[PDB]
Amino acid sequence: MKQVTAIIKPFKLDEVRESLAEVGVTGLTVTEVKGFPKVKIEVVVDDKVVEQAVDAIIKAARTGKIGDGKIFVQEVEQVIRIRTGETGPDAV
Amino acid sequence: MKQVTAIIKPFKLDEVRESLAEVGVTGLTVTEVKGFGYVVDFLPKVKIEVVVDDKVVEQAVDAIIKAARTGKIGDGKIFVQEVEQVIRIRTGETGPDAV
Amino acid sequence: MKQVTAIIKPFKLDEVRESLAEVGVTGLTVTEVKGFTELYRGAEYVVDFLPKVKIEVVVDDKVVEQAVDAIIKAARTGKIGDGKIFVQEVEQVIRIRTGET
Repeated sequence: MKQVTAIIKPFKLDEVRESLAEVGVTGLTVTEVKGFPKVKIEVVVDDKVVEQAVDAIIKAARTGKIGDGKIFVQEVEQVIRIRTGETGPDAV
Repeated sequence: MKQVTAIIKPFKLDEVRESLAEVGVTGLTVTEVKGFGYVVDFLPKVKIEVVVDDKVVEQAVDAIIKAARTGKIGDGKIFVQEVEQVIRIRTGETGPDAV
Repeated sequence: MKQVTAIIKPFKLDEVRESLAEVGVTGLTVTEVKGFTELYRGAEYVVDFLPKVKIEVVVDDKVVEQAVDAIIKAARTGKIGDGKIFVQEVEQVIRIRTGET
């Protein structure tokens, strides 16, 4: 499982979340950050969908002008859902 | 060393903190974040983050579960990632001396 | 590629950022965070938060030790609560505008 992070311009949040949702990725976390105003988006997905999710972020946030932001990919060792205690892939 | 992250409901913060502290885990970092749910959409959440030695992970995870679980949708999730190095600014202690 | 993260006292941010520029690191991401009366969604709560700032930078492996060194020297006051730095691997970095990776 992977954690996909994206730092994007605030006005793209709505489009980003819509394109993610169209490939089935929900469960986003959003934080307001300052880039030296941006929005950070974090989503922990199954390895089987990282390519689709990265591409849907690039599809929606790419305006084309300077400052569209970056995306970062990192491994996640384990994911636990609190309510049930399900672990790994079925915790997504 | 492992970073333990959890995204929990806001008002479960105090309990989680106290339950961690019972298992010896302090040094929490707290960030206010949004999650997505008339059905409300934009929701308050709180992200907690702590870096622990490898052997403490299981009981750190155990303690967060005990304190936050209600058995309803919205209780949140925990993730655990690897950290390559930890440095304590004040002294320069690295690794397990730094946790 | 490494993600360097530091959690520092809030009045040290300009100084840290100046130190980092001297070793060539400039694109910082800054988050306001808390450690252990305040208002929350309109109601007063008695709490014992301390405000901190998280700084995050993603750099080339070769640059880490000089980034780390630059933060330590600028952020230290010598007091308790100075904070901590940690390093993580980043599997892939994509620039949105272009597709550079």
